[PDB]
Amino acid sequence: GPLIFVEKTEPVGYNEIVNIKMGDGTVRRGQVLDSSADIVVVQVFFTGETLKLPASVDLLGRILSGSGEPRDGGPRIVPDQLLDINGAAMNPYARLPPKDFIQTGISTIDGTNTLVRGQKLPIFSASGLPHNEIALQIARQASVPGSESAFAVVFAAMGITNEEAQYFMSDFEKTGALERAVVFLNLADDPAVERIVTPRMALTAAEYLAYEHGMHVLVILTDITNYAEALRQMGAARNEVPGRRGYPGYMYTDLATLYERAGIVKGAKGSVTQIPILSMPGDDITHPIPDLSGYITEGQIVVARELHRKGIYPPINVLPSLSRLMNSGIGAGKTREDHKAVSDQMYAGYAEGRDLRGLVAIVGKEALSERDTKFLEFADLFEDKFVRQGRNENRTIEDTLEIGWQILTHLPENQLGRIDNKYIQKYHPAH
Amino acid sequence: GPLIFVEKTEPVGYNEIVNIKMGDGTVRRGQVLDSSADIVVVQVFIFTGETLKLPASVDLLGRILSGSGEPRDGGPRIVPDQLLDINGAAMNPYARLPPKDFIQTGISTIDGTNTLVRGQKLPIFSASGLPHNEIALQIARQASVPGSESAFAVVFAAMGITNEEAQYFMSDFEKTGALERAVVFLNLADDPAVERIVTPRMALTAAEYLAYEHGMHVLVILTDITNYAEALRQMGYPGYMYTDLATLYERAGIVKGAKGSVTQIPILSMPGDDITHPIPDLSGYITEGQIVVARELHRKGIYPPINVLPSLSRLMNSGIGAGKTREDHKAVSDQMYAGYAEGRDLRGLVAIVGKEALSERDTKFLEFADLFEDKFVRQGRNENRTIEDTLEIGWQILTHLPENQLGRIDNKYIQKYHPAHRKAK
Repeated sequence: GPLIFVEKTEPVGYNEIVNIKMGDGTVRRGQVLDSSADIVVVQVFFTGETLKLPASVDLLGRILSGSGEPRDGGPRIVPDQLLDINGAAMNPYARLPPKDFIQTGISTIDGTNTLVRGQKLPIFSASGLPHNEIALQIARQASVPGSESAFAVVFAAMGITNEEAQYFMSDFEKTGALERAVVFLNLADDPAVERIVTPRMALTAAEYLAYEHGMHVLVILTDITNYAEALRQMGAARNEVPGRRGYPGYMYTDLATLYERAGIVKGAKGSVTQIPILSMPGDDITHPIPDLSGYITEGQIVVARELHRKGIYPPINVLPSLSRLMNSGIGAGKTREDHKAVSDQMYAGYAEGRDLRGLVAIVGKEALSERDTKFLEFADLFEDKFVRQGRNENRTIEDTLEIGWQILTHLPENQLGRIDNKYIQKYHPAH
Repeated sequence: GPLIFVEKTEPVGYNEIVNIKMGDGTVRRGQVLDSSADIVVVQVFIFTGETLKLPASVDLLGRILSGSGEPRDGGPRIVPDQLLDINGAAMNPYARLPPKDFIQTGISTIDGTNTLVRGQKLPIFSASGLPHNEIALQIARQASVPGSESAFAVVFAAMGITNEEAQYFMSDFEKTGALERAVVFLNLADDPAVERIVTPRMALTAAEYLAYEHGMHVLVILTDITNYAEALRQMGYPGYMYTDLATLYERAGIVKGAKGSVTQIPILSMPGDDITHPIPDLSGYITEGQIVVARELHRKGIYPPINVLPSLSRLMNSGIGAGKTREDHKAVSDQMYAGYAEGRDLRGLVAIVGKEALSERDTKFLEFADLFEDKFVRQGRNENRTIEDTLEIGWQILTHLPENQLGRIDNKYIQKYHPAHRKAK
């Protein structure tokens, strides 16, 4: 059945039968699938012990490898608890829906596609686009305004270059973001099995901090596509083809062992939220991977080459973007009462303005009506002032709504069909 | 600068500065970018040219034409009621009205959970080696507007296809009678690239004519926008592409008078090899949701392999309920969605703790996900399900869940429609 991860203490052969002492004290029998120098991947039905996260609140402030070993020149973590990493430890999750606001500081998320505590909200991108910049910005900026619970970030990078690792380390250290974060960095040339354990070490640390320490924890995982590229060559998957005889059953459910691990935790003081990065694979023909669409259930944030080529950062197109749980994190007592109306109106005006870019190409700028011209112009204002923000610019939701209201003044007040008159009088810059 | 298509009536040269006559007697100025023997491509910013025109008639219905509108079915050239500028500028048929009311595709994973509405643009988002063209043809055969006083038509446009694909599409339309209510435009890979980029314009112009001048609900199916983008590239992708795409996606909606409409289903298929075919940003087309074709379901032998969880229709609520589908539609959709999401997360949990470690309640949701895939998602290639059929399959599989776990369904609908409570009439 399940895949588990084991401390290596001697060479093992493929399909070798082993006995494993679990974190809970019980014993399983299983078969070896693959190994690195220090880790064995075992499929459960030599005696070893499971690979463990050294769990402590002092994980915060540390930069570690995919297997949890120091990368920051500091001493190894002193454990409060030693936890199995596959998801079986703690049974932390409540049967409660995600809710309440996480302020990322980025208007195209907070404003129009709000991230909620306990949600999984992927960044959907492609090669050459600045998804890692967005991920690092959220790591530096995120908070839970008004919460009685402490906030932490777990940032996990998979298959990255030495240059990228050095950059991420420097960024966490210089900004002071490191103080509230645990960072796991897996390099391209680190063992494939270490890459596979990376998101499990990260999620286990997040669950520990959320459940045992009552924290709201935000987990940023980049790039799930790179995780999958290592998966698809590990163990029983090696040179097997998806949808064909010989392809192992566990390959169909592996991604779900990652995306199941999010939500409000028992007690409802804490939560685990995921922002996985999914880069569109450009090599489906030569490197088939597990379907990534399972990770996309609660919405997505879409990174658009059009906006990148216009020189806009962050190049997020709000129109194909969605948060499914947005309504659970906004409004009076969370953000502000006018949030939903303003988001609705900006979305509608921007979609109209973008269609009108097509109409301009069809009939010519001077053939466009006065009213249409205002919506055309609104789409430019939306991109130039609302979408566009600095790499270092952390906007409160109040800042975001204020920019929204300012650009909305470009539209005729009588064209604001999605904003009730109560909000126009209370919030419109002209009133 | 944007592209405008001009009838070749006099010889032109590259970079030649020209005027183009618009439908109202005005002219726009541009520069010749490229040309085939019969079609000039002008970038808008002396020869005065005429716009390229569609020969428009109700007799378009039942015909198979090339990307340029020439016959491909051995029949006579179209005898026009009128000659319509295909660039979209001589006639603005669209009303300032939101899309509304139901289009039945006969496919449960569309009608049930992510309903298509009249005037919407709802892309099929897919990838190399997936059966998006099977899904496209099945919608072309099955689609309808139940109860509408307006007649229904289909416009099917294919771009950069093989001879083998072309013969298959033609044969399918002819054999099923699907052709009789359709205008079919087929552009082959080897046809001039200029005809490939004219193809969706010819298609959208025919749809606007039928919708507006004949009071019809028209469904336009376009396959594959990635091949369209490749033709722009052959003429990364050109910077003007994003605006150019907008000239296609702007052309949808309810028409003036509200007795007709143009609905689009474009196929957006991600390339299988970005070295030779880079991944285009076609996200401009995705503003009202998408239907996601997924590898997991395909690998498992399920057709149509549509994953409802990442799929969306943003306008679904405008096409469902009493007098459109049935009063319980939103409730059943919400519940199936929630139940399937939970069952799929529980497949993850099984792969963490083992199947026998799952609770009895969790096991019911796990089983529900299998029932959803096997009974609801899976349907025959030629199986045309009414919305009632789709909802009743929904109710049947929902009985597998504990009744007190149906949190998204109003008690009034449980009492009226749940198989354990419903009374025989």
